[PDB]
Amino acid sequence: LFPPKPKDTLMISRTPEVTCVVVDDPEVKFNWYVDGVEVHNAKTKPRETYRVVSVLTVLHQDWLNGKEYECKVIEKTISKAKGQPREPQVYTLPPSRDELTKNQVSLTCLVKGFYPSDIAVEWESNGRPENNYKTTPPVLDSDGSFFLYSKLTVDKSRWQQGNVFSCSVMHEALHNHYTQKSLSLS
Amino acid sequence: PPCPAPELLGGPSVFLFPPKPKDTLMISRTPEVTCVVVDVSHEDPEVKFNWYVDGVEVHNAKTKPREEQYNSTYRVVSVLTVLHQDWLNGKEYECKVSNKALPAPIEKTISKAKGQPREPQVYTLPPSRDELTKNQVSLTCLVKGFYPSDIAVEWESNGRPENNYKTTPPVLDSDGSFFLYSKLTVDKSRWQQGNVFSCSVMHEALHNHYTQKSLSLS
Ligand SMILES: *[C@@H]1O[C@H](CO[C@@H]2O[C@@H](C)[C@@H](O)[C@@H](O)[C@@H]2O)[C@@H](O[C@@H]2O[C@H](CO)[C@@H](O[C@@H]3O[C@H](CO[C@H]4O[C@H](CO)[C@@H](O)[C@H](O)[C@@H]4O[C@@H]4O[C@H](CO)[C@@H](O)[C@H](O)[C@H]4NC(C)=O)[C@@H](O)[C@H](O[C@H]4O[C@H](CO)[C@@H](O)[C@H](O)[C@@H]4O[C@@H]4O[C@H](CO)[C@@H](O)[C@H](O)[C@H]4NC(C)=O)[C@@H]3O)[C@H](O)[C@H]2NC(C)=O)[C@H](O)[C@H]1NC(C)=O
Ligand SMILES: [K+]
Repeated sequence: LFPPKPKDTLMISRTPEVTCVVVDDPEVKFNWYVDGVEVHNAKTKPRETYRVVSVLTVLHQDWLNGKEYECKVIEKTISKAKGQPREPQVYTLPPSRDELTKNQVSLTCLVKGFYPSDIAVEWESNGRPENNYKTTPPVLDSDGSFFLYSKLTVDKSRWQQGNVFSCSVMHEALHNHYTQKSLSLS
Repeated sequence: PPCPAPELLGGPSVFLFPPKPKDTLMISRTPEVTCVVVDVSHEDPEVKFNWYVDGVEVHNAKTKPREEQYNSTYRVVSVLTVLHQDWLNGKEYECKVSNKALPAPIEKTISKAKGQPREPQVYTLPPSRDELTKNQVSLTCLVKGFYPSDIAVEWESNGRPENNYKTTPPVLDSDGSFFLYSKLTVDKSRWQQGNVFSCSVMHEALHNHYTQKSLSLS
């Protein structure tokens, strides 16, 4: 079993789903038990050795409250990490002086000290999303928490102006499951 | 009432491993291609290694002693020392293992990433204006636009290495290259005292396979 994408579980915009994957007789049996009670609102994807995948749509309040989901083929149970939540520290980093010589600069967002690793980072400017950005996977730090970096690449002309860029971070331990930190030239 | 011997119904598995990226780029270390054979049946423990470098057989390998694991099985490792020039040019290395418990000999091959190299751009980033409140500040090193992913990152201060750092794995960027970050955590007192820290990056596409960028308080 595989957990849903952290944004699907922390944002009401996308529908989260728990995915059961079987790799390596094409008849298979999937029995989904949500918190003990058997549910029959799951759909199994077509097969394609062959691999059969079963998907059960979960509710945002259901997953975020840590209710357990069981896939019965083999019996596997998955849920949110039971560790004590830690609030992410969000800091923005301007491009280096040595990078200003190039035509595009890299705006850096450090998101440190959060738990669990389930998180989602996005970049936005003037209310519109940004296209050219990538974010590292969460990295286990020394104190048992997690950190990551998010790199937004914009044209230097936008940075050379007074344009304002903001780092959007979404974590379970955040107020309203959402926070922002801005970054601009001055 | 002791249970009987383990079943071990199957065959020995083999896993080939490339040399460490640091050893392949620094003249102070010896790079090795490692051929590990696991699940060696105790009834038939003899293993035979045939090393092939791009087709031509090599006979300059060393085999480490057997190691019996907690699951009562053996582990036979054979190591082949490689030349820095040969690995960096993309030479293929083939390990051929032969055992009585294997129906046909298992063969694995490892080599350097074949793409057109890209030179990394290294930038150091000082702690954020908000982070100076804490007793420890984060020193950030951005390494972007390099291919292949095999790379080595370290930190250093006053000619001595800095150990308390963490580096993210390589992340595929939009242009087919890679980027990553390395976070060095130091006491705000050391950062305020004007000490100079350095991010050292080791990549095959760099000049002399090495570069440094320093960082100090303004
Ligand atoms: C009996 O037990 C032993 C060992 O267990 C020991 O005792 C128990 C009690 C525990 O305490 C264990 O911790 C302890 O080790 C069993 O032997 C194990 O067998 C499994 C597989 O059955 C092996 O897993 C493989 O792991 C490799 C990478 O492993 C690294 O990390 C290990 C620690 O996590 C470390 O011990 C390894 O040595 C190795 O670390 C490397 O070490 C070398 C030193 O020689 C060093 O040079 C390297 O730098 C270093 N590297 C790193 C990163 O640390 C993993 O890569 C394998 O996965 C491949 O294969 C899978 C298919 O089985 C697949 O699912 C994976 O995705 C991956 O797929 C491959 O990907 C490559 C990528 O290019 C691709 O080319 C391939 O085509 C693709 N497919 C294949 C088939 O390769 C794999 O998971 C353990 O390493 C091994 N432990 C050993 C040898 O110590 C034994 O099986 C048990 N037997 C029984 C009967 O129970
Ligand atoms: K040499």
